[PDB]
Amino acid sequence: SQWLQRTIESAAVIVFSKTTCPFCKKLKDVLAEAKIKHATIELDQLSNGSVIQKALSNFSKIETVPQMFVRGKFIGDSKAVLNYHNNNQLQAIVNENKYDYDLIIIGGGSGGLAAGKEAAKYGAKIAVLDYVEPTPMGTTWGLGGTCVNVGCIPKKLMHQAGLLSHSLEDAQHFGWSLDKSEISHDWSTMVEGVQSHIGSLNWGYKVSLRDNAVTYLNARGMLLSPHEVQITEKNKKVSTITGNKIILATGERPKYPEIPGAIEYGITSDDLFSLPYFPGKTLVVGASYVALKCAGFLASLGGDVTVMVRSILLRGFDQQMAEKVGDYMENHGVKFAKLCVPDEITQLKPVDTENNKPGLLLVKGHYTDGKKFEEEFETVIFAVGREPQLSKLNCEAVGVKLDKNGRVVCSDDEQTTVSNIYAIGDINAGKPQLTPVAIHAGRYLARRLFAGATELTDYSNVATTVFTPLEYGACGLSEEDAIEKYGDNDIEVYHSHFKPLEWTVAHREDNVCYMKLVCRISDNMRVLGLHVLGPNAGEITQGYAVAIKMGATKEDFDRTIGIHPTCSETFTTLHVTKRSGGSAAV
Amino acid sequence: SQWLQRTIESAAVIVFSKTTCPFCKKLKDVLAEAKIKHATIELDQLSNGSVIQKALSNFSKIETVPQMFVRGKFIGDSKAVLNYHNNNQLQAIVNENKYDYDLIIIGGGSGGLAAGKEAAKYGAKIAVLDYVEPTPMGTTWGLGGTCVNVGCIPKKLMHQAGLLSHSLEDAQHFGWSLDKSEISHDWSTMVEGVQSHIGSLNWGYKVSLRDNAVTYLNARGMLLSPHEVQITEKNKKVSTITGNKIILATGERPKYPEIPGAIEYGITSDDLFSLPYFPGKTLVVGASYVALKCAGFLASLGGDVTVMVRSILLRGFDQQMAEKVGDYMENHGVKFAKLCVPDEITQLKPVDTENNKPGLLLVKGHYTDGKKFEEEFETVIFAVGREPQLSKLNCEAVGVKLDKNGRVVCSDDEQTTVSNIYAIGDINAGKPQLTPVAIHAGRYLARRLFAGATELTDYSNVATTVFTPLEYGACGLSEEDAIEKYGDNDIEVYHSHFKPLEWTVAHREDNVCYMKLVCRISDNMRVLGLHVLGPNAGEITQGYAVAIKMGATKEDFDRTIGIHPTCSETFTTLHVTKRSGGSAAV
Ligand SMILES: Cc1cc2nc3c(=O)[nH]c(=O)nc-3n(CC(O)[C@H](O)[C@H](O)COP(=O)(O)OP(=O)(O)OC[C@H]3O[C@@H](n4cnc5c(N)ncnc54)[C@H](O)[C@@H]3O)c2cc1C
Ligand SMILES: Cc1cc2nc3c(=O)[nH]c(=O)nc-3n(CC(O)[C@H](O)[C@H](O)COP(=O)(O)OP(=O)(O)OC[C@H]3O[C@@H](n4cnc5c(N)ncnc54)[C@H](O)[C@@H]3O)c2cc1C
Repeated sequence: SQWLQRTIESAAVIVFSKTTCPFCKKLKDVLAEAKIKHATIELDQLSNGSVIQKALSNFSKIETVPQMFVRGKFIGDSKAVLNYHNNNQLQAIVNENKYDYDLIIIGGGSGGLAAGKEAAKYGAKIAVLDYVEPTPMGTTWGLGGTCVNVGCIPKKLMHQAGLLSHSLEDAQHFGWSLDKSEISHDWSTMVEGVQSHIGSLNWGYKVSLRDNAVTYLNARGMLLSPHEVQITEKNKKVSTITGNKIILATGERPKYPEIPGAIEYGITSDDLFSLPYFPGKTLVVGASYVALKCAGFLASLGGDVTVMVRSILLRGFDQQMAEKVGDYMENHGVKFAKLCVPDEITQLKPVDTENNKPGLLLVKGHYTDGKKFEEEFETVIFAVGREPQLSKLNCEAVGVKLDKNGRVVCSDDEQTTVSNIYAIGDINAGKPQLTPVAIHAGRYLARRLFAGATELTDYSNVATTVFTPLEYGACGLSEEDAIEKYGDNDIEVYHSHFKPLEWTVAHREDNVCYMKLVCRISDNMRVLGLHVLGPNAGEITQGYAVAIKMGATKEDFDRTIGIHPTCSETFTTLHVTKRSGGSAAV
Repeated sequence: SQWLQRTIESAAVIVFSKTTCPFCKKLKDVLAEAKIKHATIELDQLSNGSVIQKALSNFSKIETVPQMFVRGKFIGDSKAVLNYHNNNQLQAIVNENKYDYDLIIIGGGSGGLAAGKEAAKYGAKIAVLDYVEPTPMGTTWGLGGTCVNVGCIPKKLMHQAGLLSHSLEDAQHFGWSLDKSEISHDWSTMVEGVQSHIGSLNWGYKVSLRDNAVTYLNARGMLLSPHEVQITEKNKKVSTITGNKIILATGERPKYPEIPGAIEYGITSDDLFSLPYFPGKTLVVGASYVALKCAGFLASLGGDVTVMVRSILLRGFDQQMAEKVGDYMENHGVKFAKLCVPDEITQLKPVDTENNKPGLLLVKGHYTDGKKFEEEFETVIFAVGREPQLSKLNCEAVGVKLDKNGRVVCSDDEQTTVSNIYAIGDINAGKPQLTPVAIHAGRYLARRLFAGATELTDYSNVATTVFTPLEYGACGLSEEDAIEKYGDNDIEVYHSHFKPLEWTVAHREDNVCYMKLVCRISDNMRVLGLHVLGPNAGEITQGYAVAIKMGATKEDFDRTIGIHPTCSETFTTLHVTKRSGGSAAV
């Protein structure tokens, strides 16, 4: 409509087609033959194809299909394009570009490359810029950004190492003759295994870009203008490349509290996953999910672990669930300094760089009542949040609006305040900071830009899992958010404790695993929020995310039959409401 | 309509009410105080509530709420009931009953007690009869039927014991200093733990009934007439109880091949889960899920196991998945005798009871080409199916029709050929033979009988899981059933192999785990069947079964954001179709 204008202007190569057109087939065939990638709109498959079809004439003077366009320019019908092909002019035609690239992606984590690959599918010439600025202590890593190198992957693996600890304890109860008390964990062995897989993922990412004819540049990018990006390469060589669309996907880096010794002596999660030695007696500063995930596996690997909590656990998360996650960790080796903040870190012993041992630090802090905190630790980890650094990008002078937190202010289609610039992933203000969200948005946007797609990313009801020793899966609203949003008398919570069959013989807790469904009474008992604390919580939660996406109700869960025996089946037979005051025990 | 008539006719105690009527609140409160349980139809919550309220006068001669009925008789309004209460006549009135019981349930396994507990909710006086006839070697057990004693619970527990073997192997790779090769397993220790848990379940089942004021008699039941049941108690005392409604829920028992040596020398799953000694070198006859589940954990516990397969694995399941399941087992030590059946079993050595060891058995059989089979085993397990035993219930004389397999024939509301007699669980012909189905169907039936419910059980797309060493979860159609039902050109199959992140560091198989969605093109790529082979298949599959119940399409799956990192998230990004010929490999 006007959709057509935008579509024709921004597509690199696009064919307007109908599935019942043998000339369309022929055209598509020669493009496949010539190995030319392009978008394709099948007008017969759109409810308004006829309107679009007629409207094509304003760009090409014709109303028939197929019609092929390259960067806003009409190239021809079937016969016209076959001529170019037979005459060896087509490659030049499809490669004619006023910019160096159709698309320049700044940042090589989860979002950018997902967007790059997707865009390259439709013939967009694409560059991905990635540069990893080292941690204060000099830690650096390869392509794939946060998740691949210092996030989801190493976390989950170390988490599993942690879980295997519990299985070692449990095996005796299942008839296995194993004394856990003569078994030790070797941190180095674990770290090598982890770093091995990461390195494979680094290369995987490189190869993947290469396989999609996406250009990878290991360089720091900076915006000079809406279409000009300055790059600084390893050799300190500086140059300029131009692009039509620009995607900002630079992610964030961990914050350090502004206290003496923090930068010099502490580490963050950025360093943890490649640490040469077991952290030893550890203080984790922070109470986000990263803080607790790390505290948890370190404890499970037999570390002496303290978690310093400024206010509450898992801000943003259902607070009942947060408390249970915390209570589980406290009962399984993790100590909490509640309502406490650090004031300084001092060094008592340096790292033992020739025996592979940590040093020793003195941490001074205070509780909210003014009482002093003072304790020794071999390692201090800061998990007090993450921040973007788009200052170095020259965003604002190029006209990109940032919010008070330094994040990019975007419309619902990822568009910044500069029309050809977009942002995805962690730097996109207000969006859930998860990897599959970055990837999903990245792919959807690329389709809107280069294939004429109109589907927006839906950021609502994005399921999550916190991989604490007892995992916490969640999809949708927290109880207190649903009550805030809809009022108490419109909210029903169905809940139940449960005990995994596996825990029974292993003599583990009754009534620690717990799940609930928060529901809107007025909306046919609509499922607003799903929450489960238990093993494999992520595998449990995922399937339900689809049902919730589809607008699942309590009746939809009830009418579904359980798989037995599983933890998950408990969601299909919940009946005790909180309002009833009935016991949720097993 | 006539719904109102049926409801009043079969309800034990029922109150017609409105949420906004304080006299209704008042009445319900005195009933509660009196500990009188009843059904409640809140009329202002039924779209035809105004109709029903008028319709009630045909019974009570009044059109106001509350109205209370006992066993078909109008008892009074709020004032009349409170009058009986203050005259100390209320208990006597609600207990008046022409039969000993409102409901008699013959069989105390999965369905029976679920139905029993549910009916007691609404004031139905209920007996649950359970009796366990011992195996041929004299194995007996307590309450809770097959699942609790010789089914799902012991099976899964031992599966877990088996899985721990891989966990021990894996832990070495995650840094734990343990040599799996020097760790032994003790059958008895395991069996002690399992039986201890099974015992606490028997007890739980007994207490549960008691707490619900359901009478439990450990007796064998027999129909004498549509309302009379003969019970035979432990002391061989014989008597007759009467009931208004009867539910048959008597389950099935394992079958034996009609060959010499079978009964005398072999065992079945009824015996396995409490065997005094480890099976040893073992033949498993049969190829159903029970055969393979058992064979699998026996192998994982270091057993020498052979499975004898008459024709195929998992008849009734998707044969591609079946083959992958089998291949996995063969690769991890299960031997298969394919296209083979046994002809006789001979004893070579008797069971050694003073040493607590299995004996030795010669098995002779034959393959489909005639070639002979002759091998020695210490234990032969038959898993060749289950059969009902409704011979002893006297169905024929009373008029309850059975099919050719001796299972009860029932309409879609579980009713038998005798109007007041119903059948649930494994004996209900043509229903999914699974524990949660029995339970669900039981609970729904009790509501239709005693709480005026109208909801029938939907037996379609019931999800299952086979707890083989590598698990297989499924929901909906197999590919072959889908193709046969809809035509090849209307069926699209998306699939992908995957590697659990946990398997990376553990150095487990590339490209063995596998998932697929079987979809119908004509119907908006409707998901007809989901299949997944990998760890925790049951936890993964469960959530999707709600989405499938809701009519999920492929686009519903696609637009759901994955939880990362998990196995399940692979479902939200399937793109490779079988039709495309593209590789499903990671
Ligand atoms: C410890 C931890 C655990 C986590 N666990 C999970 C989890 O289990 N599940 C989950 O869904 N999410 C998890 N996350 C969140 C997560 O992984 C991020 O959401 C994801 O990495 C964001 O992807 P991104 O592409 O937006 O940014 P990033 O992955 O951070 O990548 C951006 C890249 O751009 C680079 N860059 C920055 N500036 C420039 C520049 N000027 N020029 C060129 N390149 C630049 C950066 O170095 C970086 O490599 C975790 C995060 C952390 C810190
Ligand atoms: C080895 C094995 C593993 C299994 N694993 C699973 C699984 O992982 N998941 C799953 O969903 N299903 C599983 N099943 C299926 C399963 O357990 C049954 O589907 C379930 O028990 C059916 O419930 P039921 O109440 O109909 O029958 P039952 O549980 O067998 O109960 C019937 C009870 O009534 C008793 N009875 C019989 N006659 C009389 C009489 N005249 N008087 C009084 N009492 C009587 C019986 O002794 C029995 O106790 C498994 C089955 C087996 C054999």
